[PDB]
Amino acid sequence: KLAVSLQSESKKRYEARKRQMQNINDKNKQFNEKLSRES
RNA sequence: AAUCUCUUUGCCUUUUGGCUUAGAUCAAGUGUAGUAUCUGUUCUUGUAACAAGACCUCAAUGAGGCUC
Repeated sequence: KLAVSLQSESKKRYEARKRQMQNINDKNKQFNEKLSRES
């Protein structure tokens, strides 16, 4: 149950971060978003 | 196999990896210095008589059969 809990929580964290990711180039827009966070 | 999803924060989670004469130039009837080879013609009599792969045994498989 400990192993299953770690696996399932890892899956949940991983998929939540994927859903956040899904909302000129990928790196260039990530840099522009970082600059918008900076301001 | 026991919950799942959205917003707002926190984390940045594929989130700019040196230097110098901003390295230099927006460009030249080029000059200069090396390393090679050539290119091309062109090719080597007739007629008659007479004569003639299968199977078996031993065994690294070849020798023998008035054999076919």
